[PDB]
Amino acid sequence: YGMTLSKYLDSKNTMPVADTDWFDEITRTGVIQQYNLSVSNGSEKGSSF
Amino acid sequence: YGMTLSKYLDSKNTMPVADTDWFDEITRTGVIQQYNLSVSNGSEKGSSF
Repeated sequence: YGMTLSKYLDSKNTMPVADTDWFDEITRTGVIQQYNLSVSNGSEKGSSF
Repeated sequence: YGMTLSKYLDSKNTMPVADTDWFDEITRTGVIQQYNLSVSNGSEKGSSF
């Protein structure tokens, strides 16, 4: 019918009761960056990159 | 006038008497080697080495 929860998980009240969503807590919006420069040259006698 | 040397430096004869030339003993004829190849190219548009 009904359900009550204590406010602290220990007698000495060092640890409050939560409704923590742990996966939300350990995840985040990631950020990716990427840059690349490339340059090349072609002679009859050689080539370089 | 004259001078005699024992044959071992210790009573128990574990260490013979020598006339060691120590600098000759720790030195040697050294050997040096050296090789180098290099290559280069020149275009109106670039250059490489």
